[PDB]
Amino acid sequence: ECKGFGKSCVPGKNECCSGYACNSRDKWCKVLL
Repeated sequence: ECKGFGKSCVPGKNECCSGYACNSRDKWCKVLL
């Protein structure tokens, strides 16, 4: 139940799936590397 990639999410509590993190440019799931 998390965000994979290119999915609107909330940065701060890390709601994205393991490996992906929320960014502040598109406010969605984005891979770290």
